[PDB]
Amino acid sequence: NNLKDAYADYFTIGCAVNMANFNSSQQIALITSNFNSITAENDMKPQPTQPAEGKWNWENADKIANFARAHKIGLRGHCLVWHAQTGDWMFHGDLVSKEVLFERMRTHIHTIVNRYKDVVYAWDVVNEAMTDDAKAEIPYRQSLYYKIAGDEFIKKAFEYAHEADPKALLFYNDYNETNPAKRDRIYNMVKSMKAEGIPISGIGMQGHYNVLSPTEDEFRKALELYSQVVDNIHITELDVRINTLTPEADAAQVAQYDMLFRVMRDYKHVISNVTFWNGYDGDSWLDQRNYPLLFDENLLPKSSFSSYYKVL
Repeated sequence: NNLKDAYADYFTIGCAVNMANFNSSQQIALITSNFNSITAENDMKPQPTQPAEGKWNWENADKIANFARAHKIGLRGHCLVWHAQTGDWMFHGDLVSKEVLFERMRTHIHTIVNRYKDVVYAWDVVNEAMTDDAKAEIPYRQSLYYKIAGDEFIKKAFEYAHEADPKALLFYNDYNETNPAKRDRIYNMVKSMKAEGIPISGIGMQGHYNVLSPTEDEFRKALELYSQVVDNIHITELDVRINTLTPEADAAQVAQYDMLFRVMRDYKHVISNVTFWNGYDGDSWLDQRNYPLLFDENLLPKSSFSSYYKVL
């Protein structure tokens, strides 16, 4: 009886998976025991699935989706539109017009959402569109997407995704979600886009936190703020690194996870999903120096697993 059962009344619990996860038996036993949602770590992003116009690459995404269908695990669809891990061919060599970008965008969104809408219950439609912080000047990350189409590519992405599966939750997804300047900008854009009618179902807080990172004041400020503009929130790539093996680090980590999950339970009426960004300390994208997750290098539960699991 893992995380998913302890949190049944509160929200789903997910992890991001890759081909090595969906490989070995002990790892699969860890994820089936503990998670009722899954996100594809890499194999559903734009460059991996459409490395060239019309050259779709479905193999790894199919295996993950088949895992989610067969094993009755919900699947978060990670990443329709992103300045990163996207083919440079999407934009250009000379820069394409708005119209051409939008035709490229609509074709990519509608092709992949229709392949997976049977399992996918939520999508990160737009990823990381706002700038890191510095009312006046532009709030938007100055990617090629923004350069070509301004604000408008964010609007289009949600409308194409909603067009391709109207029953899916569509998330705006971002990191540094607790930083106040960036927090305020994520709030405004989502408020203004929902006001123009664009179908932004919910906000994705990435949760790439650390052992002192977000103070629970900041965490709570972000959650309440975001809560007044969307009916759904997902904590979408949660890890808390111990940096910036010892018994002291473990205590600091146990303490952050206790607070982090304390506030999240307090906002269980907005939070539908809490997903961690890899599987175990040994396959964390940060590499083993940061020890970010609740399972250790040998898949064993950490001190923070038991602290988050035993509440009330």
